[PDB]
Amino acid sequence: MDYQEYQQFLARINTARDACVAKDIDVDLLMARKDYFGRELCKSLNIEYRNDVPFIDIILDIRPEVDPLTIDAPHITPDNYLYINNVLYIIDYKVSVSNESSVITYDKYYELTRDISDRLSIPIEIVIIRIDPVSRDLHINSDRFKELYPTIVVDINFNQFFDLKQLLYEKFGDDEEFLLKVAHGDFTLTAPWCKTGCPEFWKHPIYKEFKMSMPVPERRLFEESVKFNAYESERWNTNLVKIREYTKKDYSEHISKSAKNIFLASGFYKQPNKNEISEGWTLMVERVQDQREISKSLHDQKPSIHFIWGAHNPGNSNNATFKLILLSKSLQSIKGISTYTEAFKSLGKMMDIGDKAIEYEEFCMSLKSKARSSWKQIMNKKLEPKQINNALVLWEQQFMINNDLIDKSEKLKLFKNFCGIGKHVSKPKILDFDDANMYLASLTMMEQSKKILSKSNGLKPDNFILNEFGSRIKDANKETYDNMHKIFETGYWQCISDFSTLMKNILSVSQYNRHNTFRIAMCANNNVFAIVFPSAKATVVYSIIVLHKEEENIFNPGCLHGTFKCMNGYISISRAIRLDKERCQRIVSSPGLFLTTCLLFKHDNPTLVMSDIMNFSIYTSLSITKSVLSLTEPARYMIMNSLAISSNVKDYIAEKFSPYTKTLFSVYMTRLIKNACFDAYDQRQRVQLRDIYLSDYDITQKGIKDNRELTSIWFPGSVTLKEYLTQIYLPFYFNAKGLHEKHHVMVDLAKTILEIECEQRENIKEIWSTNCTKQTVNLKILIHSLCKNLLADTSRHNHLRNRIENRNNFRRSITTISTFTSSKSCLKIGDFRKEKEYEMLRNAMPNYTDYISTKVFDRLYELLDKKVLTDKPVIEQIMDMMIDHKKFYFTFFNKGQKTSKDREIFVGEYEAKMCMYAVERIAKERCKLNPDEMISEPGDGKLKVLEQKSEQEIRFLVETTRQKNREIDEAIEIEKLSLGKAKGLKMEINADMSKWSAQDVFYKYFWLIALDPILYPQEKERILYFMCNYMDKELILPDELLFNLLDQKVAYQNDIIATMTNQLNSNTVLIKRNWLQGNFNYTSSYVHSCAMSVYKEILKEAITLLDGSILVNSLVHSDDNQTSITIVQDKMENDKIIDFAMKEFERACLTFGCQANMKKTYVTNCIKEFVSLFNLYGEPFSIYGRFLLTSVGDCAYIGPYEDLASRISSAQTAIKHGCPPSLAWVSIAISHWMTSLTYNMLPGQSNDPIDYFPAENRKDIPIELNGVLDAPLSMISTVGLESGNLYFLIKLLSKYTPVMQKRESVVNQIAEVKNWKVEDLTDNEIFRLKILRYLVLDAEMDPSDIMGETSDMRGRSILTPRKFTTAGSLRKLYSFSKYQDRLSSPGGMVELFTYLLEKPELLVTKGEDMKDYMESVIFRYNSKRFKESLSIQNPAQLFIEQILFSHKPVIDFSGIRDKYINLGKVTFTEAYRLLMRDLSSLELTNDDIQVIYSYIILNDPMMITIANTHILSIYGSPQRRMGMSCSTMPEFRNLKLIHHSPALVLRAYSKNNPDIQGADPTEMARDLVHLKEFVENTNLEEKMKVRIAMNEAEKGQRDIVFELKEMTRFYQVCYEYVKSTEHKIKVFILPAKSYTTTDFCSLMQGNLIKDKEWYTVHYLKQILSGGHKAIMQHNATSEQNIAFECFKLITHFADSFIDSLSRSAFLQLIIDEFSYKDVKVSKLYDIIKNGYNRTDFIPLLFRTGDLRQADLDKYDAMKILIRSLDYLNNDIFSLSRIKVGLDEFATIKKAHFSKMVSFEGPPIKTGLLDLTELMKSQDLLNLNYDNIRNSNLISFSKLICCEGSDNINDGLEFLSDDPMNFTEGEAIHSTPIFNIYYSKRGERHMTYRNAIKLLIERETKIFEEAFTFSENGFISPENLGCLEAVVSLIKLLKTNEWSTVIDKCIHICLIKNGMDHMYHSFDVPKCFINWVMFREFINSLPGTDIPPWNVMTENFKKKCIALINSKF
RNA sequence: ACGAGUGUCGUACC
RNA sequence: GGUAGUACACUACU
RNA sequence: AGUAGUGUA
Ligand SMILES: [Mg+2]
Ligand SMILES: [Zn+2]
Repeated sequence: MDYQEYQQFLARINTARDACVAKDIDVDLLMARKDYFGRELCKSLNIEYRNDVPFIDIILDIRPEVDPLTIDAPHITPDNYLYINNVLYIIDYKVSVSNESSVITYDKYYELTRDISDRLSIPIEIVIIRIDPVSRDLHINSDRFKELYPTIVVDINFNQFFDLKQLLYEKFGDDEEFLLKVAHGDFTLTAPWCKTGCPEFWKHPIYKEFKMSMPVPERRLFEESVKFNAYESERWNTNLVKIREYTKKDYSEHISKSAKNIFLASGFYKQPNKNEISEGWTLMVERVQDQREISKSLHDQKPSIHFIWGAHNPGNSNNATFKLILLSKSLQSIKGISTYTEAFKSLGKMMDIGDKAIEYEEFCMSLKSKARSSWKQIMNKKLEPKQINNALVLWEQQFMINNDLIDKSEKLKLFKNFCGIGKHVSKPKILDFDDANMYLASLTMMEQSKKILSKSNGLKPDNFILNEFGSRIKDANKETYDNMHKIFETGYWQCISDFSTLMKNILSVSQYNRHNTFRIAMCANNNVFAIVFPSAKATVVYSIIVLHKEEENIFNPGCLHGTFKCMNGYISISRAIRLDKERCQRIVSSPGLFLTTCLLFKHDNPTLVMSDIMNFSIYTSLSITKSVLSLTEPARYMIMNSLAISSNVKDYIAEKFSPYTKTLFSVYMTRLIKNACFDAYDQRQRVQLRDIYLSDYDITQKGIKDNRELTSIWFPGSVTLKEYLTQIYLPFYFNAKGLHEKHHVMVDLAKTILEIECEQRENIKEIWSTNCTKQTVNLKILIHSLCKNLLADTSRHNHLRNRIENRNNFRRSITTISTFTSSKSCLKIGDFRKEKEYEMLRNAMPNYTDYISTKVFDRLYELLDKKVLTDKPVIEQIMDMMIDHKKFYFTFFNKGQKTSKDREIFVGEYEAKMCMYAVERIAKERCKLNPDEMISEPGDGKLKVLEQKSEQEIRFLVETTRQKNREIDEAIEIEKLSLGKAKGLKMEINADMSKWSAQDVFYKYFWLIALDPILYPQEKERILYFMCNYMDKELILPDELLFNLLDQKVAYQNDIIATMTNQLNSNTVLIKRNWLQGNFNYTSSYVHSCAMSVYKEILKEAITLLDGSILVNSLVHSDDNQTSITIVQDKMENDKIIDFAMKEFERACLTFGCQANMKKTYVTNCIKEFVSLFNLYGEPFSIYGRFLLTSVGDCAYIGPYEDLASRISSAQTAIKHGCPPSLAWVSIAISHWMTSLTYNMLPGQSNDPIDYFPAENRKDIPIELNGVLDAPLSMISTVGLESGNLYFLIKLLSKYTPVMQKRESVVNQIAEVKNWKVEDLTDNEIFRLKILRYLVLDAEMDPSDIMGETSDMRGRSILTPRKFTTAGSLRKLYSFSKYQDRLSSPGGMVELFTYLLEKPELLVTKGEDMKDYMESVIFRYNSKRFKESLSIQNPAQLFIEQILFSHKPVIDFSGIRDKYINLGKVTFTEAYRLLMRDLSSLELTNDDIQVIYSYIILNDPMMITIANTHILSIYGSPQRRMGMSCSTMPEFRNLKLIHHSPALVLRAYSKNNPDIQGADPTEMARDLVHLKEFVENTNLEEKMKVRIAMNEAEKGQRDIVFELKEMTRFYQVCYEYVKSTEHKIKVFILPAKSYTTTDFCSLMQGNLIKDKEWYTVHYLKQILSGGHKAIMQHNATSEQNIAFECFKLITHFADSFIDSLSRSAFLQLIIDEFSYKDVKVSKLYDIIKNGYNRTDFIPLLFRTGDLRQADLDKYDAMKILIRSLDYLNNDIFSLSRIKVGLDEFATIKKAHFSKMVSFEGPPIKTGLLDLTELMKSQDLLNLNYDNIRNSNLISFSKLICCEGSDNINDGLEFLSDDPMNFTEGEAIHSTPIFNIYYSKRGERHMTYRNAIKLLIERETKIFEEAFTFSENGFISPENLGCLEAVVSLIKLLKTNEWSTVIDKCIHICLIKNGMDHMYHSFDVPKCFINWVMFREFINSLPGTDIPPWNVMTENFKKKCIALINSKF
């Protein structure tokens, strides 16, 4: 941890050049890690630190009286010992990831100490403390030791040692001897998976083709390699080395040629520019005109928004019946003649209620009351229309189509030519997007929309989002709050809210619409209506009707049918719209999308116009068509390529960009993109980089400058680069998934697949070539690279085969693998004609391969039941299937993604799944070792990897450039020399691969299989036979696609499908070279990595020819490549290098069969983009807008709480990806609004709970009771929706704890709960506490409990609606048929249930046996929810059903009442009322409050830590986020009590045998003991037994299913208790790098409070608590950390800012009276003295005496006499630094000065400076000399306490005169130009005192000339009289900080001028209490306009005038 | 009419 | 020409 | 363990 020791290790690594000493380096590194952990553990435990203390020594120490030689002490050396309570504990520190060494050392030490334990009559305990370096989880075996130490708070980081190990291994990676020397064990191969290999593989036609393709020597080499057995051979790498040596000549020749190409390359690469963009645009428009039908008519446009809107009418009433009457009258009174005017008038007559409004209301109310009285739908009773006036009414807003009221001809005209009901190869018609008239029409449309919608609403901006989240959003960003207020005031919000409400009403009324009825939908607007036409994927037909007084005052986005005159104005009818419920639901959610988009685009940008942003967002948010889809996604490639250094944007536009402009908005956005391309080319040079700050240990202040110089894209303004990237990339997420149509997408996907297959069949005939032919692989280079990479990878780890089998469950059963037991679909081949009934297709097409789709688990059940599969180890069965399954069949379906063209998705059969599983797991485990591979990297860690690569490339650039240009810089401190100096080049190739799986040479994987060392020859033969049979796979065409292709009746021109299928005579097509998408990810990625390694070699050699330095980092996921190249050379310009690098990148991709997408491949100098993730310049960046937009996404629609928890997930992910707090809060508000809208809980609505509960606002109601979340954003991110209860409890603590403990730790504050008075609690608090006590917890719980259930062990759902829903067909499931047979079997259920009781662990864990699996599969069918999931369900239909059933009795209140002490289903409102009634009778007591606190907070260490962070937080100096970084969330529960896996522990507990398969005998015993203790102390077994007994007695018969359910919850709780370290991968973008839990919490809290700036957070006490997950914590930690921080801060502050002489007196004075963090510093000093950590404060102790020479001896042991020390420190006056020897220096570690604000004490008055305020000073404590000398007199005036000082020179004497540090910045001279700033030791003239002197002189001169009221000067007697007047004035009035700072500044000026005597003699002038003339004088004050004091003097005068006027 | 489409579709049926 | 089972939301500062 | 959702390729 020590930085000097880190430097020492770095020097050892750098200077080392022998692999024999690198082992010494690594061993020393491991010892340093162990000793560091031991020292930190001893500090935490507060025990004296020892290492390898002799056992005889410890025996003598514990028993000095006994004579030595009484017994031979064992030679073992314990790390440390501890003797308390007559028990000796032998402690051993271990820093390992495993327990093998721990257990063997435990056994050895125990055996060797038994004899001494018996003799000396002392029990000896062997305690092994083990820490896991990668996840800091502590493991302790001795429970007695853990009893001694209840809280162990070891919080340390091992990242430094990992970095050194990585540096050593990368330096000596090329040395195979070093790898062998550091290898663990030898090369070991497990037992062969198969006993025999395929003999028919050699006869396979595919193998014959491959063999004939290869030349003869390669055929021989392939046969030898596949027939090679590593275990039999003397060396495993015998054949690998032979092949590598054979191919070395060709490999070296290829590398040398490719390197020689650098000279032949010119400087001209594919630069994007305006000419290329224009030519590409011309080619694109030509291609689009050829492929489409271009229309120049505006009347051919399609609706941009399927809606028309008009402002409301304040004069008219908003009652529903009045609106209906008004609509009927307006429809009837249409004047004029038109096509449908008579139909509209007839409809208005049909809906004419007349004057019988009361009768209509009564009829509708009676119907609704009848409907709502039943949980189920009312059946068998027919609704009969009632005639009211001329209206035949069936329901509210439902009317008959009366044949008498409408002519038949008019009715058919309307229904067919208008609504399309009863209605009934050319090119798709699209508008001309390049036509000037068409673009002018689009501009006119957008201008009209802006004009109509920019006006004010005229109504209150009050709404749910604002009311419930305005405070949070305002505190986060007042500007965001103001933007929201403006948005809600404008008319865009009213229009989109009206459209959403109206569309929800349309969806509600369309469910029960009949064929002869039409519905009327109404919204809050009294002028906007909807008429829903009859309808039967369900569709909705609606027409929007708008009433407006003035014509042309309507908002028409190309949806209007016509505007007609009526009574009292005009009526406008929109054209009929037919939409899918999926698009309708998006429209309903659209307000959230609109608000999110507007706030994202406007955030932190004053140069943008909110009107323009909303004008764009209203169209993108409501876009539900493919027209905008065709533009959003290609825009990324177009604009990003244009900004790039090298890109083929011209070819991209010409060949791929295909705008689909069916709408005027699409035309407008096409023009926007076109302009943005040229602008992006023009403005690529305005990107600038921040000044890098390098500390040589970490990088801070890195990235890209924030200057708004780039032009905005979609709307006028200026943006930063980050905002520009957001504007480029966010629009892709405006698209909607599932917009495609199955018919067309199946046709296109089949066409693409068959076209690729046909092209491969015809054109592609060569497999191996040397000239980089398309779809061809260079054989020699491939083989050589594969050999090299395989050698390196398998040399890295010696047990690769064992690791594969262990991690992939190869040795375990088939039923224990998730991918083989899932509910995903799989293909089944065979005769299934009966189930499928299709008949016509079967008869008409002979060669039809019959197939059916089934679930994976069902297929596994079938194969197990038919004995095709067994429960033997899975790998043996997999290889058996590799031989048996000769024919592979696949089918495909469309993904339905959000891109313009859908993606084909392939489904395979079970045997193919298993074979590919084996191959892919082998490839995966070899990819894990390779650093370049990125699929093996867990998700979201790729951001951290990108950051690390960028940081090391920055460091390499700086170091290499400085090292090379040292000579030139020395010569400078010449222009000709500067010309010839070396320059740095940085290159980022963000690349894409074209047709990764479609066009790939599958033969290159044969070599990967054959050259693999870890496989046996028989395994290789079987796998190669599988691959050969895979290359003969057949694609089964889908039945629906075949149906449509057979129902055409007109022959297609060139039907590729018919050609490939023999004129539709077969449904199967043979696919050979296209390994199917997604099946061979790891293998393809490995070969991609090998290709990039060859590229790296080529680049390194080529740069070697240039005598330069290069660093190449390549990241490869599957087909997405991120290659960054850093070059520092001087021979040639950068253009030649860029051209050469790009040409060789393309050539290297083509060499290995890959093909880079040059259209989508672009080169940048700074920006990295690997997988939707960006690294701007060392600084991580991500588009969190996608997570922000997914806040309104679909959910399970289970209930109000379940729905909310799903969307808070998206909010939290957005927070993790860098979303600012205000936008995160907006997303949370939108999620709450969406849920409340779904369940009709919005304010004022029926299910709104605010009235029924004692709460002022919905923040007071619990989430489970339908409140809104109220908690800090850091809490929401960390604990995740438990934050509601946590925040409520913390607020209760902060409100009711006594003042003495108010600033104590959470455990102490909870211990003080017994003193609470329950009578003082408010009604809301009482209600919430009762809810927590009785609804969340159990009545049996007692405050005396020591262990209890954690919040993760219990659910939170209370009010969940129930639905009467049919299960579905489920006919095709063989397992379901077996389950039905078993159910119909006599009593089979009792046996199956009995088996599940006998093996209860099967309920929660996977079974390890076929019988166990088959029983579980049969059992799951009992649960209704599983069957519902099995049936396909539409989320759109579920959402509408939840809306409709909101008033029906759905809540089962019996279950809720069963929760507390001791009917029919109930509605939401009645449930609220009943819950309040039930809770009224219950009582609450201090005992109950203690139970709540103990069971909610004291259980979880994470909950305790979060509560401590909230209570004890101190917020420091604000600062702008300069350089961000990634940091993963650490583990909050470090202590581990269970070692074994939870499944194994549960299996052992179900039985009583600690000895289980795969379970360590003795290790499982303690886990079983712990689990039994947990069960007994929580009384789970007793509670379950009592519950089942009571239920059995109540029912009268044994409810066996109830017993199963009880066992399920019991084992669920047991599983949650015994769950081990999950170690989730959760990374965060944070202002700084965090290493420990406290650092992470500080960074989270400081980052998630304000949008503008982030704060430094330190904690008053120690936040972390040492405890276990389910054990109560009643012990708080010590204050030693506070003492350490205090005295480190004190020593270093005194050294830095105090003169050498005054330092000791300063220390003594501050020790005597001051206090740190509410703790007296004398007490902290006593803690340090009377403690076992005194070697960290040797200089501090020396200055205060102490030492006693024991500390010096201990320090020497860590590596010196007292008098020698005293003599040596004669010249040194440093409090923090002392010299024990002539060169040895004992020092105290530094602490950040931001914590100095925690010191409180009496003033330290010396000279005129009061040092207390200096410690409290914020500006003047900075270490940099420049920053100190450049501070202001406003800050400096705080330190002035003169009381009669004459000279500032003697006043400032009490300041440090040692040299300070200053930041010197230098340029780098690289193609991306940037400056690095590094602090360096300054010379003598720059000291703290000198900086203060310069500050004083400059600022006082400025202030003097600012306040020379008289012309003579500052010292003139008249000016002095004016100063006397002003000081008397300010003394006479109330003190203000303006007055104080002005007084201090004038005082310091007078001290400089030596006017102090009169200053202290200032009094009221004799000419002056005439307040009138004081006012006259101050109003006559000649205030100057000097800029710093201009605002200051005016404010001071104004405040004085206001105060003196308020006085009178 | 609307959704989709350089694949004949959905658009309630006999 | 005839046929076309199918119980309910919003109801508002507008 | 099952189910749902989201992001990624
Ligand atoms: Mg990419
Ligand atoms: Zn003074």
